[PDB]
Amino acid sequence: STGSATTTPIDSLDDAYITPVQIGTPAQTLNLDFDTGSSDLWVFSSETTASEVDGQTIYTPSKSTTAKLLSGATWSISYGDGSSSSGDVYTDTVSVGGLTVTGQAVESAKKVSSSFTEDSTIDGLLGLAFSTLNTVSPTQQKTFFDNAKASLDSPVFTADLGYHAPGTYNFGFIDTTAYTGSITYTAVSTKQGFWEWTSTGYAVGSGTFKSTSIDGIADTGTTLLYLPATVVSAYWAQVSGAKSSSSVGGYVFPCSATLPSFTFGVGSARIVIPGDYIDFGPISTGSSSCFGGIQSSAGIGINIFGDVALKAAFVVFNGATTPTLGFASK
Repeated sequence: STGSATTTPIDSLDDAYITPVQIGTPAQTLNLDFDTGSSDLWVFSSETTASEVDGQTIYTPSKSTTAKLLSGATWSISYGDGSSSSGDVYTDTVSVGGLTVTGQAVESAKKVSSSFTEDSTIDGLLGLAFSTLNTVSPTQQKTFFDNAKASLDSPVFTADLGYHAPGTYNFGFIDTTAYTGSITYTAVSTKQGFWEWTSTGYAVGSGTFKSTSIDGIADTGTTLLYLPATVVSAYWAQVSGAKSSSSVGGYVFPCSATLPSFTFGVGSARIVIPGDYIDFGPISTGSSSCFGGIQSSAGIGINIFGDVALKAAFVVFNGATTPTLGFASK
């Protein structure tokens, strides 16, 4: 089997991407944030504290003939941006782009933090990191990908995120029309539960490539590119007037700037992030200070190849017995 679903930016900045997902019988379609940095499939629901729902579409298990309470199971998750959610668990039929999993754990939110409430466009998350990170207790649950894997034509999914445009998540096949040149594969460590890999270096604009190992995660659920302070300083030093602002919470730059590109290494291959991808616009409405899309990972404890990086590539998440990551230009 295979699946193919379009993913769409939630706003004009590509802050996140939503993908329609069918849950239950008859289908209830919710727009979920596919997150390769976490491993819970959770949804706004008929159980979510009413004051914490503001425009989201909810899953109502009582209206699904295939829903079953997973008795005694609870979940609770905290994300890198400090947001969180928690609740109980149903199993139900879940389909993505024509690919169906029966018995998928669907984590129903009883509580969500303010950032989730405030984002009316995101009805929940669909985790695509390794199932060892799943938070369901006392019986840990598998991700949608883990459950689908045996049925897939090939044990893979691909992320093809757009810049200010829709893109695609595919399951079970590699669309050879969706990228240019060849795919370069690189080793993954699953020790922390992430799609963790080592970039071979970077360049700023038309500058020379610096060969240096940068361990980080491929995380579709993080907006920006978070890299070591040395790398990030070297980038912003090439933008007149750019500075790190503690009051704003990172590097800012004059909105009048033309940003240089940023290149990262994948083995001997190179992925180029155009300068425009690094512009996250005014820090507040009407400001002439703009927020940068490359930020320091110092004090996160991990480097994160978030959407800024990933949307510059066609990315293969290879879930074979020895997992690997593939990157191609597009």
